[PDB]
Amino acid sequence: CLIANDGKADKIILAQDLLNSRISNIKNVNKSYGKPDPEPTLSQIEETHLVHFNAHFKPYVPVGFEYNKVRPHTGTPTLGNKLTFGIPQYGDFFHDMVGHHILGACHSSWQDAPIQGTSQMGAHGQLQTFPRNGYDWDNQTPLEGAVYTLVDPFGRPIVPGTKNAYRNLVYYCEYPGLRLYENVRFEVNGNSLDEYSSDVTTLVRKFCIPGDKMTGYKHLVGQEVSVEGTSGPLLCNIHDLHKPHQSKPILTDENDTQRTCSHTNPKFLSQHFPHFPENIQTAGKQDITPITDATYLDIRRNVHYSCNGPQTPKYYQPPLALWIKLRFWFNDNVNAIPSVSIPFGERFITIKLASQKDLVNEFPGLFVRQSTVIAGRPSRRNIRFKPWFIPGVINEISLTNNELYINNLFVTPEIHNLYVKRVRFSLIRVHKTQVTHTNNNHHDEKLMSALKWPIEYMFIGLKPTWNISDQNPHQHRDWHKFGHVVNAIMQPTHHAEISFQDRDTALPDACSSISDISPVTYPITLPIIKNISVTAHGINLIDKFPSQFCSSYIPFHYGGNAIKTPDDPGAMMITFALYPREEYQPSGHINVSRAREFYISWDSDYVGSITTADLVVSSSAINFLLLQ
Amino acid sequence: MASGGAFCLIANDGKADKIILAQDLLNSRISNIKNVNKSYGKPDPEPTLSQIEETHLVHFNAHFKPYVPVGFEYNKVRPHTGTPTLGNKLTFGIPQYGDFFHDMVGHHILGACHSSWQDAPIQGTSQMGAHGQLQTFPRNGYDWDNQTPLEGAVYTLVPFGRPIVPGTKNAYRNLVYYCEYPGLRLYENVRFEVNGNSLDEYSSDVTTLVRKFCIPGDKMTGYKHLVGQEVSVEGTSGPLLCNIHDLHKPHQSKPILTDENDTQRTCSHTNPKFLSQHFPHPENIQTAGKQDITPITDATYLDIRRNVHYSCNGPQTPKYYQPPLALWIKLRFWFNDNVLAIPSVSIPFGERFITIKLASQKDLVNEFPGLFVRQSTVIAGRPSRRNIRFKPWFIPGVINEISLTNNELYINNLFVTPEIHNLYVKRVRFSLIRVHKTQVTHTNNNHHDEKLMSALKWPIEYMFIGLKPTWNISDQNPHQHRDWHKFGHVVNAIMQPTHHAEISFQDRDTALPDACSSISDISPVTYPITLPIIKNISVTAHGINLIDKFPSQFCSSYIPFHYGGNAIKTPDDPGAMMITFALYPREEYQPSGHINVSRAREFYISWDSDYVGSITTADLVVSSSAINFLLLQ
Amino acid sequence: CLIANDGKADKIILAQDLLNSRISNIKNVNKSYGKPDPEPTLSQIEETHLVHFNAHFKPYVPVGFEYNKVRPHTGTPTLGNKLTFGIPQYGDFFHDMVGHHILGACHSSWQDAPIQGTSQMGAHGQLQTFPRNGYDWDNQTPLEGAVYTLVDPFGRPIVPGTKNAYRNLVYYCEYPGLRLYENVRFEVNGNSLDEYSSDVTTLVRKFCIPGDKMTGYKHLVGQEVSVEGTSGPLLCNIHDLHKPHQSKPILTDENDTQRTCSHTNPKFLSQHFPHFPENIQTAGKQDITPITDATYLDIRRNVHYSCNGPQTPKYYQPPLALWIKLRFWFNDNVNAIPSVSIPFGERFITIKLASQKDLVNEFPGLFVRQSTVIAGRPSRRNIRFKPWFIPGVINEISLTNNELYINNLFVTPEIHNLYVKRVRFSLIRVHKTQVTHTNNNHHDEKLMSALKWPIEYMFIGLKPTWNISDQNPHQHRDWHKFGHVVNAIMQPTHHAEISFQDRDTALPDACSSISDISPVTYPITLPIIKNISVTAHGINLIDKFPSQFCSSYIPFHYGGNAIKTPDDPGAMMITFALYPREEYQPSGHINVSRAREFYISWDSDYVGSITTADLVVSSSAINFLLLQ
Repeated sequence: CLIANDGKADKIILAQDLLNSRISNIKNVNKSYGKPDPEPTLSQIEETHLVHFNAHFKPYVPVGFEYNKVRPHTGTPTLGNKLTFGIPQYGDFFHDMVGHHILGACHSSWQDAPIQGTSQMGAHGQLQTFPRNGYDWDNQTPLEGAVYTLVDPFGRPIVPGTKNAYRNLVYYCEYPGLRLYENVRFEVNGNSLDEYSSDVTTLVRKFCIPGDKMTGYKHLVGQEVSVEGTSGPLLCNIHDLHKPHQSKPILTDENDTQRTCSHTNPKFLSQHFPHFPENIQTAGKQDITPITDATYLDIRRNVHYSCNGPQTPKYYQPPLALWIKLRFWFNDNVNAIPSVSIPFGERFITIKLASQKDLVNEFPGLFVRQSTVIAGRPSRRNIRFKPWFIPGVINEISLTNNELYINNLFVTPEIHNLYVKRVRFSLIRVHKTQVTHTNNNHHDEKLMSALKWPIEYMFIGLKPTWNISDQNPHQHRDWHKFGHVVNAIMQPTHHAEISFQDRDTALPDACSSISDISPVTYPITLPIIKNISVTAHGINLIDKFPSQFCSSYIPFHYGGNAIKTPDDPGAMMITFALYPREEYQPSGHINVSRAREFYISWDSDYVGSITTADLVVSSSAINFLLLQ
Repeated sequence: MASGGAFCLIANDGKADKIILAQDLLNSRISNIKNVNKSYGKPDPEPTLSQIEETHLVHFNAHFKPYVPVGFEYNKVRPHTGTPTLGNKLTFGIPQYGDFFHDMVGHHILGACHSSWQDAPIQGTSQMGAHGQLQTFPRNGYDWDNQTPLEGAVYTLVPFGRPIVPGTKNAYRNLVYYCEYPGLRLYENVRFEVNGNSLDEYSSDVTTLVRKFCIPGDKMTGYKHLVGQEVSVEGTSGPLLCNIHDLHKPHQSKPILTDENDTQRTCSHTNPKFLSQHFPHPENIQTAGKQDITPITDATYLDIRRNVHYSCNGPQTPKYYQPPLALWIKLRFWFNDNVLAIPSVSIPFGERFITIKLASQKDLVNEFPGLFVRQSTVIAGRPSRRNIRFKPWFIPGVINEISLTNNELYINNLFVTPEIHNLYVKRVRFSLIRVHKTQVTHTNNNHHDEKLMSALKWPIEYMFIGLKPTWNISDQNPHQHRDWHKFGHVVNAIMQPTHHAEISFQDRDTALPDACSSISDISPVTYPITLPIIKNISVTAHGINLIDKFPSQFCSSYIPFHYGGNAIKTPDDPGAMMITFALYPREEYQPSGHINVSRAREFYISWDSDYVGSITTADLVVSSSAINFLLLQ
Repeated sequence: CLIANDGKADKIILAQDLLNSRISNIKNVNKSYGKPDPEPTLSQIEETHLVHFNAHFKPYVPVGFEYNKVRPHTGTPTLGNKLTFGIPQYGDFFHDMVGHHILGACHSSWQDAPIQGTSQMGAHGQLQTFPRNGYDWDNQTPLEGAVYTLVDPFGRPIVPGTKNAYRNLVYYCEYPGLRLYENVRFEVNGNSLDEYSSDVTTLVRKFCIPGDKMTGYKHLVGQEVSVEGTSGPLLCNIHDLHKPHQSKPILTDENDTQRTCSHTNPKFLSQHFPHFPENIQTAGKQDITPITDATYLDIRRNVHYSCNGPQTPKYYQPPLALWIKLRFWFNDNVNAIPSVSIPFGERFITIKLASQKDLVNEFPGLFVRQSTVIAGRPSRRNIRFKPWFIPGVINEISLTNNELYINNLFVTPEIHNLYVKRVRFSLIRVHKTQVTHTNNNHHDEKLMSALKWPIEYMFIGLKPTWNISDQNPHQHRDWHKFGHVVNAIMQPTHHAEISFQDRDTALPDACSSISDISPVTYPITLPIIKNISVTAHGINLIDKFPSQFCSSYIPFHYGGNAIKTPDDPGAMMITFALYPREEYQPSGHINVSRAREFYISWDSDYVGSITTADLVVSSSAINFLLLQ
């Protein structure tokens, strides 16, 4: 084949001359001096080259393992720190450790009804009321004419007038997995080593986990999943564009399916199967170039995505299985924690869980009626619902099962004596965090501390405290976001304009009808920070860059594949290295022990006094320790 | 003019940077090397990057390697004139054209399908029978289901639009559609063998339990188009206006609601931000060449939105005719892997065969409802006047058994120069390869049962579990050729997006119009839901419990997540499982741990459940990945 | 654990005997040498093994950097080549370089109204007007009866009859990021080195970037992102299939919600929570052992996707930020472009920006009302809209601000002095390209030129010039496609079927209503080429293969995990190296300088003289370059 194509161009890259010279010389040497067995193996010839159809052997070192199990340590449920696990020396080494919890089923206490035509308000910072049987708009402003008739949430179970019962739907919070573990701390002999919070694990969910292993993390921490959908076949006309003044006499309305000069219609003959939208008998072959006919009424199918899980409001939430993973330096690449130079005892884990108040919301189950106003003859019907969410009390369900599977690594009894008496160092990566508060809506500043080890990574964000304020209706739905989230409700209306009058062919201002079901929300997130600057002792280490440079490009290019991009453009990222966790060998670091001073400045358009903002910052401080 | 520049953060070290930098060692070495190469008469007193790379890893310097010349050319091997679709329709030979082998691809063309002309149910009462169940539209408006006193209804039969049919006197055709993912269903058995020595072999279960655990989240559409599966295209919508609704603060503004007018005076959220980022100036009135700063508390007013609609097309939609598909198939071996494989320098002429046992027709193609038995157009008095509810009505019977047309076996090679082709023609060498195992088994004992594993003799370093209920494979089920590759009890969740047309021509009596209404429908809509079956896994060998009992979601979603090495996706359907006795699960070529089943001839798999029984059993499939090597000659 | 299961088959792969022999020999050596460490360390054992619970170190050389900034070179606005940047001598090396451009907001030219039911035609390749106030269909045919009014797109703000004003919506082009830079060029001291065009940037977006960073790319190059949506809860009637005739209810309208067969109820009643579809009391347990039925009214929540961004049609587009990356051999893996031995200055870029007439379209701003006919009582009303407009969006928005963020690589002044007097060659990659025109609808061929350097890469795509044709109404929205696209319109109507007659229970042919809002499109692509053939001087390199081979298998299997697959089946790809741009080492190449002749043939079904086609070809050549 084309393998004899070389010369002055690819000579240096190929080295065919030196290769053949080496082969001939080694063949002569082996035939004359050595054993009478020419044509050596792929070891001597592969000394000044690189062959492809070959491999490199390496006697594998022995190792085994078995997934262990550890129970809690007599921990009260969710109220306090519901766990303090141990490290029982079952195996020999340590590795990843996963938590396990089963949240109890939640219910809803029986609620009352709006006894009279006007009941007192109060369920949030605001509330609603349905006044005087539709005669008024909202407690005043007498409208033209309207009426009220109470409905119920899950469909149309019409509730009797102002005296009945109605429960309240209960739904969990989005991403409830990494909300329970509000704080973690792993200490040996009392010396705390690493830790994080509910913010660091939120600043890693967007970055570390690649898009390949997505459904795993989406089903492991009790997050709702988007199940596929389908439908039946629905006919749709197909319309192409040919040319101007070529086949455009006029657009057809009810007849004359002709006057269409094609665009090489054999191209649209075997691709869309245009001869089979009709019930009449069709041959088992093609139908070529009919009179002004290229493609007619292809078959199209629609898709209706849906979901089902904890985020769907139901009268009874079944007990989910919210797995939680511990991300440390031991729960990383095994290329860790020998667990043999540590004596028996003084090895604990502290997990300060959260409360039940910020995990179980409610949903309105009343749906105060809509003012079916008849504005004279035109616009006869009209329905616009408004929730009537007088509160309930949820329940006191708590977790019952708690486990921590801690796999180990076994070692043969021969290797088990050389590393137990000696001491060995190793470079590990840990977490640091120092969150603060901010103000000064103008071009403010701040300062960073609690960072003393050499740093080769970073993270910046800006979480408004308004998102964590318990009085917000979307506190337990959009808390992990990183921006001022606004809702844009819509209305998938169902227009029905029918006129029974056989005469009066003018506009139908006599008989019309509108309707609706429920509002539809969309989480719209916006960025907050507009500029970023990192200075240290006068010299500006990183010039003023916009948001979309530290939020989109730096995560895009750096890290290769092991770093995705945040779906929200608010999360920042700063890197002082070339291999941000994609590799193990260090790729530089801006030291902090020698540079005490440090700064982070930024402009804003949302900080101030009414809507404050508490930024968060993490890091991966390279630091090496000694075992014994 | 040889001073320092901006003096960036590079002269910053200390107590924790010495070990990582070793600037003292670097300076000592570079100075000694400079003195050495200047003491021996060199015109370049500075050493290149060769002398400093002894114990340092520099980034701005590559490393060359003379690339040994190789090439390839996609050959083409027609079949062995085997039988059509019914029997094993292929046993491909091997031409000694090149010198090596690599990944191989199948190819197949499926003929066109049609429908057999039927007759309309001329009489208002017909005999049933098209599946395990059937129905009839009775008496043209007298009965609900073949007998019931019903007040009012009309049953006029009427697929692809509104094809109205004269009263019970016409014909019709049956819509035809293929099965989802036919590429993993056609090839039912593959067995590579030389000189009659069968080496590799698997079944139609490895082709399913690798599709979810080999391809990453990037080649999704690539595979979907390779195996001729339906694809999802994007769409747009007409520009429509949508309202906006922001929450400002508590008690900062107490405007409850106004029906028609007076929408203003609401607590603000630092307006300048919400104005610029939204540009609230949807209006026809004059819009100047700049942005307007908050006319009246205009934080967010009338944001613009556009919807998105998905759509589909291909072999997975019911049509009266199907163009010839092209179902490319791969051959998952150890040769269709990293480029070594199949030296083919000591293999004689011939004596290299493949075998591909195809499937039949009755397990791929089905029919589809075309009649759409008339809806119960009931008139329930004044309230809920109109009401529509369609229903299918089959009339099966068709063959159209067009089989696999021209089908090749595109296969590459690795040509070598005639010089190298003599140094490895006489030598013999081994290489650790991977060969798949499979031992299916039927099961019973609904309670916490167990089993015994067999058909496993090689040292094993990988594992698969699964549980596919036989109801999915039972051809008498009306949902077999749509959700057959699932690994859990599938259930359909029909719904109906009705039309609420509540018109009231009554000019007075503004109260509840309980006299006129309208309900409608179009067609059914399904939702395949997957629910796992296995609740625990406990693999044991020689009595000692090697792996304790673990929930399904630990062996389904987590164990491919923490492991895998960015090369193992996670299954959508949680029914699949996975166990690993190594550290590099197929991501690396070097083995990373394996337990031996040759010396330990005992092996057990125990699992509790609540779905097995007698009315619907379940057959579990188990794959593997052996680690065994071969020799040349 | 079970790790002592040795034998005779795993000898070659474990070498436990040789491991024990080596460790015993080194132990006896250490004991006879008189050392206080009788056990050997991890140093002498790794000669013929590979430990897994251990890592390797590498003393790293220090290196810093800082993202600099360069301004334009007083070039023209978007009309001409709006930039020719330079290089500042602030750093010591080169690396990835991102541009930055913003586009000022636009406006709309106020137009008049169609004063009468007949006016002048001509507003695009095709045009039309609203006819005869409803008497006719195109002012040339009697019709039953209708009436024509006007409406604005954003809703239905009924326009006064044939007397008002209106604007025209302004919407940007799809993927404006890879459309500005029509031609790039990099040259040092006049000598040109590499270049590309918009075709190469559109043939590298579908292949190079993995599927993970798609979210980042969509925000980088300014494309609307499909933000997730939610909806309200609604019940669905679940209905499973048990067995053939095991229990045979035919059908029922409203009753008989039982009597189906069993499917091991404890399993099918514990995963759907049958205790929360009803208002009646729900105990603190399940509802096990009910009358035989699989499930009872599961809860479902739909998901509505929604899009927003510069691609949506509005009246005023805020200033976007079209970030653009530059793909070279310098903006790639730095494991480049020293520019230390290069003199100061004398190195520029060139960016021939595109035009403004092909980046902004218009949208119809006055929809002619539909044929509101009255065809008797049944199917009386009917609405189907049609567009109507008048261009004039020639407004002069242009790119005001421009920068070029170039990072560097600072070196310690100790390494900076060893290679400042030396020259080094290194294998690099460029982007050759040669576009051409074609004809001969039948099984034609062509010739390839401007390719002489050794090639280890390829791309082929047949793009019909009907798309980029100026008069195409969909040109600046669907231009990045590689196939003849056809629009498949639909109509999600809303029906109304009411019988006003309280008696006469016959079919509701007394009142029937139709409606519509706006058409909906779904761009579908189709491949043109059916076979490929690459020959050179008689021999055949690649046999005739279907389009689905060089487009969906070769990129699939090759490239590893760094090459996505094209969603559009039009683009193809040929490889001549075993590693298609996955690694850095060369892995195959056919020199095309020794063999000057070259041919690329292909069948077709769309070429001709009505809609011609032009094939695009890129590559990645290899040719090392020297500094001094």
